[PDB]
Amino acid sequence: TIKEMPQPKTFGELKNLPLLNTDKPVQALMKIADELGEIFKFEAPGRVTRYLSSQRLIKEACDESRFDKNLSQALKFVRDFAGDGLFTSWTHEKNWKKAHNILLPSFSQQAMKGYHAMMVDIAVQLVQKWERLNADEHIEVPEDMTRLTLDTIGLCGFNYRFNSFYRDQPHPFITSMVRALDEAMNKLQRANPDDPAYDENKRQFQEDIKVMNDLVDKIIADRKASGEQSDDLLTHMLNGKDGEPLDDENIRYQIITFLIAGHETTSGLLSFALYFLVKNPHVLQKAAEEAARVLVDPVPSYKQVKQLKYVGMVLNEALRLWPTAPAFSLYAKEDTVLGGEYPLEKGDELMVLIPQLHRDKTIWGDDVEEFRPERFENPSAIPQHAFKPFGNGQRACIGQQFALHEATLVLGMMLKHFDFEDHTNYELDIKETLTLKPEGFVVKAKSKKIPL
Ligand code: HEM
Repeated sequence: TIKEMPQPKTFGELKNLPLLNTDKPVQALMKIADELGEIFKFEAPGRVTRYLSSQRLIKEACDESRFDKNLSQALKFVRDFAGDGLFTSWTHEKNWKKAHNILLPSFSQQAMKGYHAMMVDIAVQLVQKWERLNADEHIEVPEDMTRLTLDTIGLCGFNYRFNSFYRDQPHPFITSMVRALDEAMNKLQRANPDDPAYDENKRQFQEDIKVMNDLVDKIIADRKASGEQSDDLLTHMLNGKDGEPLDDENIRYQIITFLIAGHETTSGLLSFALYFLVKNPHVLQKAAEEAARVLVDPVPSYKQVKQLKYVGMVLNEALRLWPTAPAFSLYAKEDTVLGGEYPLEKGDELMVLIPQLHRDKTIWGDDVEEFRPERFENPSAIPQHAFKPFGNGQRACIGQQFALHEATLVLGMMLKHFDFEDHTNYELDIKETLTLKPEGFVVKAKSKKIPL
């Protein structure tokens, strides 16, 4: 029989909005979920969504015959610069399906062999950076992880070197993209967007879009002119056919997309992993021992990364606790009932609150808050739709294998090359942008004097 949908405190015509008067809205919604349970309605002026937190409801939402990816308002604003790349396209846009079909084989686990040398290139740069630090100095963790992931995606995506490890101020592309991402997210909590006070924001937003497009269009053009074949996604996209290839502007949007979709999620994952590693020294030692036992050569080979099983488990456990893209939106394809209790109208939006999902005690046990890579010892033991840091179904993360291969490589290399110290007894503080990251996370890395 039909249930009254829980909803948190309403504030007259502001609805539930004031509850998100915070720079930590995801963490705020987690607290609401902890109070209200597996499902709640959340209203703002002109907006309604329902937050799902239980594996039970989310498995059902994960039925693609019943629910399909929705573009959240975040994605709708990101779309201004990510256009109709995969991430910000409706499933029923032909460019979604076309691009999806073309790119998927180039994002497979098999394809990761072709990117490995480039990820190694940037990973070695990270290690060398840290090798070259003076004895007193520390590492700004998410800061260097983001240098690494932006560079790695730049290099594998379109053979472009941002050379973030050569700079204080990032490449102009990266400044524009990060500033564009920031504006997209600032627009979520902007009630009066037409306030002249934002004219400069709007001018800057346009400048940043032009910077991104010009760089990527130039490089696409240079490649189409040379016909050079390389190991990058760009080569795949230029060669792909559905009969017709992606047009050059969609390819630009996919390159921009891989950067937006991948850089911070992946850098956050590395940061959260290392955080959990230093806060659990017995896990760190097990991981460090595997890295030494497995990464026997100066350069990690593709095959060796695949053998870093425990590193893989540490990464999944960090993803369980702090999925760095913590929410994704769905809509009801038809009027339906969710969970046998909650009627939904065609077009009704649902948000999957991934960190809450991942703390479903009926699935994981009472110890959900504890960092235990061992949960992942046997992945077949994890129920369907219990673990969703990479989204769902045909709209799941296309970069999942790339991200995990990257993160495993890099984590492996860090563990092989350094002993790490939580010199500040760092206190977890999760900054929310469009992704999650442990802000201010700093460590000291003491080199084991192992040559590369
Ligand atoms: C730990 C790292 C990552 C996490 C946690 C993550 C998470 C996600 C999630 C949750 C989605 C689905 C969002 C939704 O339903 O609206 C998604 C989609 C996507 N991601 Fe990832 N991502 C990661 C790394 C990457 C990387 C490295 C790339 C590119 C190389 C990438 C490219 C994409 C693309 C193109 C989509 C859209 C897929 C589609 O709808 O066809 N991601 N990601």
